[PDB]
Amino acid sequence: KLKKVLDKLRLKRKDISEAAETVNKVVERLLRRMQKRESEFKGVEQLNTGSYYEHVKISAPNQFNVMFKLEVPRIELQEYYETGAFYLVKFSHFLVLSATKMLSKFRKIIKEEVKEIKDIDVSVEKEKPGSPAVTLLIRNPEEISVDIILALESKGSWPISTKEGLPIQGWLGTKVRTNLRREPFYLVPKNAQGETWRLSFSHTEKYILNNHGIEKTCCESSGAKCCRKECLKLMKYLLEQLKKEFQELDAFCSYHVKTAIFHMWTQDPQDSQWDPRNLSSCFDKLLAFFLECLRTEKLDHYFIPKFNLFSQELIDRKSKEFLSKKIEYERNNGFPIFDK
Amino acid sequence: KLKKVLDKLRLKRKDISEAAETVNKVVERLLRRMQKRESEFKGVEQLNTGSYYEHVKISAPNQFNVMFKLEVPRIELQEYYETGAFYLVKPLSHFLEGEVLSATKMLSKFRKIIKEEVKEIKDIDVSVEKEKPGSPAVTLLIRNPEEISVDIILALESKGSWPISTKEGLPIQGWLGTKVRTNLRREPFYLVPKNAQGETWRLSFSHTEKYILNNHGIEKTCCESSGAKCCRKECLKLMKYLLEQLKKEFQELDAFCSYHVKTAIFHMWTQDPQDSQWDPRNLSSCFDKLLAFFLECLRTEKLDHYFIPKFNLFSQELIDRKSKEFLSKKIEYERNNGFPIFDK
DNA sequence: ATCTGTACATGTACAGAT
DNA sequence: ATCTGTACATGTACAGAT
DNA sequence: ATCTGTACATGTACAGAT
DNA sequence: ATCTGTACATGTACAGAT
Ligand SMILES: Nc1nc2c(ncn2[C@@H]2O[C@H](COP(=O)(O)OP(=O)(O)OP(=O)(O)O)[C@@H](O)[C@H]2OP(=O)(O)OC[C@H]2O[C@@H](n3cnc4c(N)ncnc43)[C@H](O)[C@@H]2O)c(=O)[nH]1
Ligand SMILES: Nc1nc2c(ncn2[C@@H]2O[C@H](COP(=O)(O)OP(=O)(O)OP(=O)(O)O)[C@@H](O)[C@H]2OP(=O)(O)OC[C@H]2O[C@@H](n3cnc4c(N)ncnc43)[C@H](O)[C@@H]2O)c(=O)[nH]1
Ligand SMILES: [Mn+2]
Ligand SMILES: [Mn+2]
Ligand SMILES: [Zn+2]
Ligand SMILES: [Zn+2]
Repeated sequence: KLKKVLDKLRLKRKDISEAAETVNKVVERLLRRMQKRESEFKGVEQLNTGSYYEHVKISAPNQFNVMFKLEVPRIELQEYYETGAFYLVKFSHFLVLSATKMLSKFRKIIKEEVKEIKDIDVSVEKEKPGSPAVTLLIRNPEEISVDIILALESKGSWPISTKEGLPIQGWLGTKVRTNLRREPFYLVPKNAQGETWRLSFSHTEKYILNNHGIEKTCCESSGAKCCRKECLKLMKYLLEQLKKEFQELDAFCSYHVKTAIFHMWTQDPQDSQWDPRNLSSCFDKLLAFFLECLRTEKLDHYFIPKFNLFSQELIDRKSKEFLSKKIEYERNNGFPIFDK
Repeated sequence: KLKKVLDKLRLKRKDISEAAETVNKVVERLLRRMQKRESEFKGVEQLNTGSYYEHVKISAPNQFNVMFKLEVPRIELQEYYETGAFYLVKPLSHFLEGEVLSATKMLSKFRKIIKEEVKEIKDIDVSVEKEKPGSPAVTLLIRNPEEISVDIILALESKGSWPISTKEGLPIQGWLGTKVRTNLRREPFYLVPKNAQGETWRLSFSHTEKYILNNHGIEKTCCESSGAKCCRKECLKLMKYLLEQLKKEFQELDAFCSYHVKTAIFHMWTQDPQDSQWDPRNLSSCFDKLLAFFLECLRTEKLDHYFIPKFNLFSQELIDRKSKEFLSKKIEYERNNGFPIFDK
């Protein structure tokens, strides 16, 4: 049933190999150019993030997220109008440290370097306003897009917006939380305007995805398999499928599904609440949770509790009612959309 | 019953504070002296180990273990006659016998230095205990107002893969897991100057044992503020106390030490990995099953090093059958007569 | 003026004290 | 149940070195 | 400051056992 | 149909060399 769906979604070893080899070529070349050229980004380091590197990528290895992170000295942040997630930055050519001005130069560089690649078919997608990414389109023989995300790395204690965030205490525990919060935090040039950066915990999300159990042995070779990741895949696929069919759902993205499942994993911390034999119940309880988020217009950022991704501002009630009717439908008709 | 015993064993905060303040003073002073620009041990670093820093020290804060670890570059190791635990090693250049780095020569110089430095401390009453042959420690006796001993253990740090003797060691896969194991085995390993002759060093995983003690659960929340308390450490304390009590009364038990009880409990924690097999409401069963395990080790003359499987701490060399029979009858007795020795 | 090994500043888990 | 001392990990300030 | 080598976790593909 | 065991593939951390 849903086992058969996960079979469909499962990536092919062959395709992983071919995608990776090409992506790594282009990324390595870009990374060397930021260093080898005596550029503004000299110290930059590679941090692979998102679904491919979390092993929750579905259908195809056709989308990759890579952070080019740059350790900067001390930087006083100032919260930008109480959102919790957006800040200005303060204290070489990009002055306040402007996101746009810095992203632009980052982009100019990438575009130059891509233009001198004749070993593989790779263009740079037109820029999306207030996206932090520079997006590459590889044609390979098949379509693969890579988001290259500039990131400022800060070693200070995390912002206060995140104090009550990351509520993993009853699940992954207090030591894990304290350790995670000793890791640096990241700022990416996603604008809200043009000088605003945004907090990133892609590194933390990646740790969580690969260390998701209350038992240390969850999903290891001498432990028991859970169905936590499988539920994430199924949920993402339901959203992808709906999204490709209904333009009404443009406001929604997979980060919403990811955020909600982090909350469900917190609410139901036991590995035995995610037994593979109960995949149907688990997926269903996840759907029930997501619908409650829509109904109540409430889905708090997992790291920044005061930041509501389902506020009226970001997403219209109509959009939410629309998605609810569509989820309710698929749920009460045996998920016919999984058959396209 | 055993709850009341653990109450007795529990350290006083007041005593911890007074012990710690003095110990830290002496250790800091020693550590700074080793940094002397002309010291063979320049770049030595401090690593606190053993029961006090594992929170399984019982009765009093009267014994502390500290490693002074020194990173050395590449060093070929040669296993010393298939023991698994002992090896030869290959400015620092003044303790070398041809290719070989001498334990005793290096320990001696380490000791000469410590003794000098302690003799210039008039702040507090501290002497250096007579040397015990084939101990890696330089042992300080602080009189404070009360008796506290500190073992300062010289250690060579290597960052290479651990020795093969340890490949099948540390069988935590069903308990703490494969990631924890892989990570732990990326940590450096240590060599201390315990001889078996005079140039032989011995493997140390005191750092690893410390991690395990403080991260002892299958659940990440074991013993945390939003988790469930187990009785794993409490069992360790009770077992150590049974041995300490017997040891101080019967000279026949000189061959035995607390490392034996620690090693056995690591095995029990592996055999019974679930936190629910160490529920506080089952402290009696848990302690008893640990005793039953230890008795089987004695009767069959077998207690494998947890990190070095081929190294039997209860071989018929090292420990006489007599010693083992003697300890067995004593444990069996205490067990079947309500632990009267807990009342002394 | 610039760089740095040492010490301090900060934060929290663990466990004893209350 | 709440409060508090120690240990330990990480970040940063700076007198002494360069 | 950069690269390779090693080890093993997380995957997938497929056959034989259940 | 599902589980187990092996092979084959990629990602990632860290050490030692350069
Ligand atoms: N990562 C991330 N995404 C979002 C955040 N808020 C909103 N989003 C949007 O959700 C999707 C997620 O795409 P993805 O990151 O590739 O997702 P996964 O890899 O987990 O899963 P899969 O690829 O669906 O299988 C996307 O539409 C996001 O839109 P934008 O915000 O425009 O992101 C574009 C681009 O920028 C990256 N990015 C945005 N914000 C980021 C932060 N804070 N850190 C790191 N990268 C970030 C994004 O990865 C994408 O490449 C959100 O907070 N985080
Ligand atoms: N640590 C350790 N000890 C031993 C090993 N084999 C045998 N032993 C002997 O067991 C006891 C343990 O004393 P401890 O280290 O203080 O124990 P705890 O702190 O866990 O418990 P508590 O203090 O009883 O509450 C001791 O008699 C050991 O005797 P020796 O082997 O002669 O050493 C005495 C001295 O040397 C230290 N030491 C020995 N080997 C060491 C290694 N490999 N690393 C670090 N220190 C080592 C010992 O700590 C003590 O100070 C064994 O493998 N490990
Ligand atoms: Mn992605
Ligand atoms: Mn000790
Ligand atoms: Zn799992
Ligand atoms: Zn516990």
